[PDB]
Amino acid sequence: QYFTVQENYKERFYQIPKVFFTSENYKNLTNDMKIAYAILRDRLNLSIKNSWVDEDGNIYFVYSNEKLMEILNCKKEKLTKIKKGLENDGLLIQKRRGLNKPNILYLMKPIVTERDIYKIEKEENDVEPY
Amino acid sequence: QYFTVQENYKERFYQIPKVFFTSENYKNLTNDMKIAYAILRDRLNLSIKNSWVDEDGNIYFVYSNEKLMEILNCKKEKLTKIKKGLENDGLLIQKRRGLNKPNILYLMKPIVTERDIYKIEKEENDVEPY
Amino acid sequence: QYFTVQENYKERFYQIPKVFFTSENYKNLTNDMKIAYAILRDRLNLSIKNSWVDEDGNIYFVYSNEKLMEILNCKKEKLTKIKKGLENDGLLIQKRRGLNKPNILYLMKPIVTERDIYKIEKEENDV
Amino acid sequence: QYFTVQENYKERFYQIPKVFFTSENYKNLTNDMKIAYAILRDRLNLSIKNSWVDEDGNIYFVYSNEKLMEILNCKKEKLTKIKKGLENDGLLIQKRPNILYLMKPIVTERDIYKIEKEENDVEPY
DNA sequence: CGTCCAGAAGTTCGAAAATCGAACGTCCAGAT
DNA sequence: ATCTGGACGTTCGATTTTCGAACTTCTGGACG
Repeated sequence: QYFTVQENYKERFYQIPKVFFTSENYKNLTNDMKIAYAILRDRLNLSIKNSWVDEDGNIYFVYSNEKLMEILNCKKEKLTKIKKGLENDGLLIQKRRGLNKPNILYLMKPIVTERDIYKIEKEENDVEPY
Repeated sequence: QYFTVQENYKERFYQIPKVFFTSENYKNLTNDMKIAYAILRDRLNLSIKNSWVDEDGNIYFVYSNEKLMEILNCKKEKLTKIKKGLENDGLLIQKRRGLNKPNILYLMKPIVTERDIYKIEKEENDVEPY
Repeated sequence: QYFTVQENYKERFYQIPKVFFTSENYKNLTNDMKIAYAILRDRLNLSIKNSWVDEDGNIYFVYSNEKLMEILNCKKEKLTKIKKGLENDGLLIQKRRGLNKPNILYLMKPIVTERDIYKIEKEENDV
Repeated sequence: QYFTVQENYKERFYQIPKVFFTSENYKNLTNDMKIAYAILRDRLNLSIKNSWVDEDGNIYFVYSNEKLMEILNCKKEKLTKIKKGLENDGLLIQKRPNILYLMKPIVTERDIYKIEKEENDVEPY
């Protein structure tokens, strides 16, 4: 049948790494942060559009905390709790710059352990016989 | 340039439609509902390996609130709130299997509107000015 | 490890529906025809930007025989051979526009039968 | 608006990486090789199932020319040629039962530029 | 017209935790 | 090294809402 745009945007999502649900490492990470990490993972594209790619070829965020409270839509302490909880797992790294130069942010890929794969094995092969 | 199996399961996500954060008809959903929708909306594949398909070829769930209390990782009261929220916003519809049988559930696709394909687009094309 | 702009574009490909290799219908399709559909498909998310959206949601192309031979990287003799291949399977429809206006192109989603489904499900399991 | 099995199995495809059409390193590949590559890529999900995973985490292939011929749906000759074209472009290797390793494509600084300038390729009004 | 019963929904209240304001602590250049 | 600007973050209770456990209410439809 036809390719409808009405349906096109039904097929656009916010990726959330399954491993955020199997590794005790990412356990301590709440849902408000999980969603956040997804919205950032989405902006990953947008930044390439702004040519935010260092010499070694890495996609970063020159976003001011103001913008983030609009991207992730929340308050001051909220944003913080997220970045701290995130930064305490290897999901996000940041380096200050002082003055008026907005903070540099580097989102990262999570780590998969062989224990994780076994777990996600069930979250997909959990057929009938329990 | 190998295909690391670590990379593979690191590329597995719980897709959450972006129109969820745009349409006011979906603003109701909580960050624990949106994610719940995802987990189940991904379980559709399991539903097929089980033959949970009817005549019109529609794919449904036959999960007891017990299983649902695991898949979403919560308790009745929470699981209830989740279900009633999804259902209230016409995102999931169950058929009240009486007797002693569990509950048959029909997950849904979202309804993307005009101000949705617009609001979502404005972000994907947020190329900083040059 | 960071997100590398290299890996991102390394993971941008063209999609060819698995049904093309299972449905006895789509057995007439040539490899060039399959790939053709694959690329044209990707030009969809791009045809949204050109606002070539139908008032029903349908998405069409306004690509001249030149921009096509350009996209599909081929001659004018090979192009039509493809169009009339993806035409005889309902994968691609055509409607004119007159003299000098490049005819419209609506791309059709493939068709699947119960015989297709089984074939696919089998092809995703082995000993 | 339900979730139908038609739509579900209608949206499962093979993946042929764009860089194959842009980069010069890979320009030397007949379409019969591109698609063949795509199928092998889609074979990975099974490789894991077969437990064909290497200690370093790499996914390999333990197929015979006999079996491979069935997968790609090609003859003895077409195989060696498709397997030689993919091998010379660093997208496949072997350890001459017959063992094979699939490789990801190499992207160059201009590749990004070309791909980027093609998927963002719109036209002014 | 009831006799069945397990799984689903919907109550009551203490315990747990997210939200927020607003002041305090901190960091980073670069000019002193 | 030492001020210092503006932007990042932090510690802290009190107001507000969420969450949990065991109990209770309710929902089917063939069969006596």
